[PDB]
Formats: sequence, C-alpha cells, structure tokens
Amino acid sequence: LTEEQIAEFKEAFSLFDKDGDGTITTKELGTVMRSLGQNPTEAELQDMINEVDADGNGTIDFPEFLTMMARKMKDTDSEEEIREAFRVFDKDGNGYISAAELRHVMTNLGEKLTDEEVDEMIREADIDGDGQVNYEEFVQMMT
Ligand SMILES: CC1(C)c2[nH]c3cc(Br)c(Cl)cc3c2C[C@@]23CN4CCC[C@]4(C[C@@H]12)C(=O)N3
Ligand SMILES: [Ca+2]
Ligand SMILES: [Ca+2]
Ligand SMILES: [Ca+2]
Ligand SMILES: [Ca+2]
Ligand SMILES: [Zn+2]
Repeated sequence: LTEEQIAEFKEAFSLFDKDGDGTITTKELGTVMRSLGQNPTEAELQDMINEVDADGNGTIDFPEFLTMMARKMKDTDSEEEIREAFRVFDKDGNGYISAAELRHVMTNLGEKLTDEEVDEMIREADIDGDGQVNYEEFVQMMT
C-alpha cells in the first residue's frame, strides 16, 4: 500500500528474479524457499504460483507478486480491482451506476456515446430490472 512498502517489495522481487527477465519461475521460487529451510515439492511451488497467477502463464510477474506479498489469493485481488473500476463510474457512490453516470464518465474518458447507446448499455447490464447497474451486474457485464 505505502510507497515505502512497495519499494521494499520491488527489492524482494528483484532478488528472487535471479535472471532479471521480470518473472519468477518455480525454480527461482524454490531456491528462495530452500534458503529459508523449507523443502517444497515442485507441485507445491506450482500451487504457490497458481494462487496469484492472474494471467495464467505459470510464472509470477511483479503485479502478481504484490498479491503474493499482500498474502492474498488472485480472486480476492481481482475483485478488489473490479470494485476500483466500478467506483470510477459510480460518481455519487450509492452503489449503482446510472445512465447519466455512465454517459458522464465515459464522455470524460474520451468515449463519446449517444444517449441511445448509453440506455441500451444500462439495459443490457441491468439484470434485475431496476434501471441501474450494481456491482454484481458490473462483474457480469465484464464476464
Ligand atoms: C467499453 C467497455 C468494454 C465497457 N462497457 C461498459 C458497460 C457498462 Br453498463 C459500464 Cl457501467 C461500463 C462499461 C465499460 C467500461 C470498460 C470495461 N472493460 C474492462 C476491460 C476493458 C474495458 C472496456 C470498457 C475497460 O477498461 N472499461
Ligand atoms: Ca526470472
Ligand atoms: Ca503470471
Ligand atoms: Ca451512482
Ligand atoms: Ca440493476
Ligand atoms: Zn492485482
């Protein structure tokens, strides 16, 4: 969270990433674990990576290492990032994105949409039919 903490985690990442290619492999993670007296199996090292492996490529990049350093699972971390995006649109903070809020924030992000384009976007995302898009409907719209 803090600028100091993140700088500490970047130091740790660079240490673990011995070849400097920007990703931590099971081999690199195993070296560290064994220097700290553990004896994880190859399967257990792979599970440690899979727990934070948001993009599914089987190695840890720095954004996923931040998840690991926060001691979180990738599902918790992804939900937090989706909610950050949701709050960009939910300007009044009431937990629902209105047509006006969607039109407004989209316009200020450079996407000029017609009023009809906006109405249909809300209608498509609005599962329960209340005329607004709540968080779980937002999650579903992004699949
Ligand atoms: C245009 C888009 C697909 C889109 N369509 C929407 C419909 C509704 Br109802 C609401 Cl509220 C918001 C959006 C957005 C905002 C989004 C979400 N996408 C996740 C990855 C890429 C992208 C694209 C974009 C993103 O960065 N912001
Ligand atoms: Ca590496
Ligand atoms: Ca990855
Ligand atoms: Ca709102
Ligand atoms: Ca709704
Ligand atoms: Zn993340």
